[PDB]
Amino acid sequence: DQKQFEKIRAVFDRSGVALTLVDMSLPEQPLVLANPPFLRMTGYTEGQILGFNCRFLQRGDENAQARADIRDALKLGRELQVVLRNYRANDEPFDNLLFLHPVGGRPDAPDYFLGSQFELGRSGNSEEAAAAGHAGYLTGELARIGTVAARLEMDSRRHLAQAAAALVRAWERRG
Amino acid sequence: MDQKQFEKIRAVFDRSGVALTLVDMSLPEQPLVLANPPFLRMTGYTEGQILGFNCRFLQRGDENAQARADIRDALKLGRELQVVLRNYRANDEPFDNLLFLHPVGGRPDAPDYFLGSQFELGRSGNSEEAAAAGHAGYLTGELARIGTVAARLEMDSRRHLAQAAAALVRAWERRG
Ligand SMILES: Cc1cc2nc3c(=O)[nH]c(=O)nc-3n(C[C@H](O)[C@H](O)[C@H](O)COP(=O)(O)O)c2cc1C
Ligand SMILES: Cc1cc2nc3c(=O)[nH]c(=O)nc-3n(C[C@H](O)[C@H](O)[C@H](O)COP(=O)(O)O)c2cc1C
Repeated sequence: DQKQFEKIRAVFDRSGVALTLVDMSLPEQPLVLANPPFLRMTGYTEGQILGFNCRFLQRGDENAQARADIRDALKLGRELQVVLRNYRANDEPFDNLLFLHPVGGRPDAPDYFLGSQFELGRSGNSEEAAAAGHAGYLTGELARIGTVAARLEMDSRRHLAQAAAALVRAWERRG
Repeated sequence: MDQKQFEKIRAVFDRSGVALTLVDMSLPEQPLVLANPPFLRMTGYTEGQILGFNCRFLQRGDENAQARADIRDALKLGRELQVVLRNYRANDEPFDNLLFLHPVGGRPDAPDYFLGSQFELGRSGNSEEAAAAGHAGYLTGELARIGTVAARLEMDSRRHLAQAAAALVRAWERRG
């Protein structure tokens, strides 16, 4: 459609978490939407990145296993949450808890894919809390875009919160 | 304060996944004006029974004195609170209730309504801290559509709330 994509651009602007949309009917898998808390999180500008692949937040090859899961989830049209080593436009390193969620299309061939980025080590004291809170918030945005139904939202919010914290517990566990 | 917002407060309440209530602050009795199905399902009531009543009906009297004082303070000041209350369902079954209060409408120290969101504790067979924080983050996004919070402070209030909620279950866990 086209009414839907416009509602998506709306949610993206007024959103309090980082949000990226990429087109899946294009082989490079390009960004068609990056939102202000994302641009401000990475340092880039909506024009110097829109049309490319969010791979650019990576240097070299630091995320072999995580990139494998990503490529499989994109192929399958499945949600994924995964920690990546990223780098801002000023090449300062940060860990990115990435949330992936298929948008539009058919269940095995979505039109777009949504990514939500949760920077680690920003918070006051609890990284589990901050990540779950991110997850909980993101669940609400996803419901707005109309990817999730208005019933499956009380479990989905807690699943995502559990998964996000379970991942944070792993991230810290690497001593 | 104004309207157009009240049609979308209803819109939010009806489809939301968290327990949500709204209390009219222009009356000193402070009655429920909206209770959504997750709140109804959690407490064992139907909607037509509780509209018009003050939410203290979920209590057993003389129990949450410290909490109730903080709640009265929040309501008077017109600012937010998060507390834990001993509550009971319509069949007298006890549950613990992490309650999020948030001012809506009006002027700074005289809101038109207060919103409540109830998180039942101990029903998460995994991580209570993460479950409570997931709720807070989801509530924060919910409060952003009703117009109270929006833009930059919609991001900071979410991360604040997620932090506060976890700290509360951490305390809750401490005292047994
Ligand atoms: C919607 C979406 C958002 C993404 N966000 C990020 C990101 O923030 N950081 C990152 O390193 N990779 C991100 N990726 C992953 C890359 O775009 C890429 O698909 C991934 O690295 C696997 O690709 P590869 O074939 O280059 O190994 C995102 C992917 C999608 C589809
Ligand atoms: C919006 C809103 C929601 C509330 N939800 C609850 C609740 O779920 N459980 C509860 O015990 N009290 C709840 N309360 C608080 C009671 O209505 C009352 O304010 C509290 O018991 C403290 O006041 P009191 O000492 O006069 O009873 C809520 C209050 C407001 C404004």
